[PDB]
Amino acid sequence: SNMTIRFADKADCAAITEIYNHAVLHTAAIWNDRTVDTDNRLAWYEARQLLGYPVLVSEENGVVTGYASFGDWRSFDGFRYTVEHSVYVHPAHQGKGLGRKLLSRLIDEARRCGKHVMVAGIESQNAASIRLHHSLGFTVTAQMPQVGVKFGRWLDLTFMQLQLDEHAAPDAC
Amino acid sequence: NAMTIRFADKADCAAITEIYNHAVLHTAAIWNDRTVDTDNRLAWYEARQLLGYPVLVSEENGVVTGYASFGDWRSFDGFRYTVEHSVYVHPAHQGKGLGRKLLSRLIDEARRCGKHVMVAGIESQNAASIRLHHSLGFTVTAQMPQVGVKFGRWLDLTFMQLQLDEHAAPDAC
Ligand SMILES: CC(=O)SCCNC(=O)CCNC(=O)[C@H](O)C(C)(C)COP(=O)(O)OP(=O)(O)OC[C@H]1O[C@@H](n2cnc3c(N)ncnc32)[C@H](O)[C@@H]1OP(=O)(O)O
Ligand SMILES: CC(=O)SCCNC(=O)CCNC(=O)[C@H](O)C(C)(C)COP(=O)(O)OP(=O)(O)OC[C@H]1O[C@@H](n2cnc3c(N)ncnc32)[C@H](O)[C@@H]1OP(=O)(O)O
Ligand SMILES: [Cl-]
Ligand SMILES: [Cl-]
Ligand SMILES: [Cl-]
Ligand SMILES: [Cl-]
Repeated sequence: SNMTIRFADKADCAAITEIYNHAVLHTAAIWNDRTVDTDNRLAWYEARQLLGYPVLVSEENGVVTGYASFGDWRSFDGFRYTVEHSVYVHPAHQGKGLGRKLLSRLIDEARRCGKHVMVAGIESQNAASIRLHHSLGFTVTAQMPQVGVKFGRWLDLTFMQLQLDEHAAPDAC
Repeated sequence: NAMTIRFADKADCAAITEIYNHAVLHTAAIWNDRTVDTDNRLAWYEARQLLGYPVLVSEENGVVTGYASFGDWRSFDGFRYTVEHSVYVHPAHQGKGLGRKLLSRLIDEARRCGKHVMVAGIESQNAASIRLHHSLGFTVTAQMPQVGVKFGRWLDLTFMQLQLDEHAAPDAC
């Protein structure tokens, strides 16, 4: 059968690491300059599993073409219904609808996990990501000039968010 | 003469601790429910000092009446010119201009640390903190609904920021 969106396995972690490292080296999407090893992303993957948070891959005849996941925006208790997510498509497979397929599914999984808000931290010149999010119902709630640096230049940050329900705020426990 | 702003001493950490915990128990300024001990804030103070970051206190005839500090907004490399600060005035010493004196002084230290931007994470009902920041030239750059929860209600987040220089590009690696 053919492309699939599925939950990642531990064995996907090397493909994930390669995509992650490419984004570190070649995009303004990750505001760090540290490439990592397979075990780093394995530990990341496992921490997500422990919280029951999805790590998703897109695949075509058995090869990983992209990934998506979310985690807590911040570790403090008051943020426990807000997640910050990310989507990375292998550079050779970008512009083919995989980002929308991954994010669409991630939204479903966020609703399943009981989350209230998804937060996208997008570098302001990333028109593809801003459009991707717009098309899945996200709205711009921040525009923060010169709060990042990479490649020797200031970066601007756009926050976009999607509120997943209109429920009342939960109790303490 | 009766009142000063100064750098904090290790001996101020007990006073800082109780102001911090009061804010934990009774405000939406800290989106958590964990109170801390003196050693905890001691370590926090000492960690700020390793990075060359200020802890400041306001005092009146010897009594600590308020404190302010900043740290890295995020730990990733790309944020190394951006700090996130906080200011807390003792519950018995508010509305007397201490907030502004502390913040104004903290601004000077942020510049001395060569920072480009200060980010304030303010819960949107905190009119006092909003006014204070506006009075020192911060501008609102985010309005993010329902990203927190405390006290049975959704919390909304206002980001305000102040750009500290006009450098065209980062100037310190
Ligand atoms: C919160 C987020 O994680 S921010 C960081 C996102 N990741 C990155 O920036 C890393 C590098 N980029 C990528 O991996 C991908 O290109 C992504 C995730 C941004 C998008 O994934 P793709 O598979 O390329 O996106 P997809 O093909 O589904 O297209 C998404 C939208 O972008 C639009 N688009 C594509 N290129 C551009 C462009 N250059 N300018 C404007 N819009 C564009 C498409 O028309 C499409 O619009 P639609 O959804 O309204 O039809
Ligand atoms: C990024 C920030 O750290 S966000 C978190 C800030 N800290 C907290 O919220 C913790 C609890 N609150 C506090 O500690 C204090 O109320 C602070 C730090 C917000 C303000 O400290 P104060 O010493 O009261 O501030 P100060 O006397 O300088 O007054 C600041 C402004 O708020 C106004 N103000 C004071 N109290 C109130 C109030 N209850 N409601 C509305 N406005 C108020 C003052 O008029 C002044 O405004 P102006 O310049 O327009 O006249
Ligand atoms: Cl929008
Ligand atoms: Cl609903
Ligand atoms: Cl109390
Ligand atoms: Cl209360």
